[PDB]
Amino acid sequence: GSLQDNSSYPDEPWRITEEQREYYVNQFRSLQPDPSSFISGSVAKNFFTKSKLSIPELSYIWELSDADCDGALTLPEFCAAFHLIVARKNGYPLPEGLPPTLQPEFIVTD
Ligand SMILES: [Ca+2]
Repeated sequence: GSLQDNSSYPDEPWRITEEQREYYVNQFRSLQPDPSSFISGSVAKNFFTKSKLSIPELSYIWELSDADCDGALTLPEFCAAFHLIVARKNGYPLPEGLPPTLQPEFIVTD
């Protein structure tokens, strides 16, 4: 009788309407003086550490953020970067992140 589920609202395309993009730019802006422009790579990876709680696990968070070894990410690029950081403080399981995806650490399945 407890734990119900009369609500339907999946998530993927990050669909929205100035409801999340506003808070997404207010952060990337705290460091980026320009309205949009692009933030550096070592600069964003410096504060990005604020969710995984201890254990520096930003190695996979950034590996997915950057996509051209440019060590930089325009504002549009940061829009997805933070989307991955919230997944930790949100409690969302890890769907993907690396090319592989089966048992790179559990060979013996028995
Ligand atoms: Ca990039």
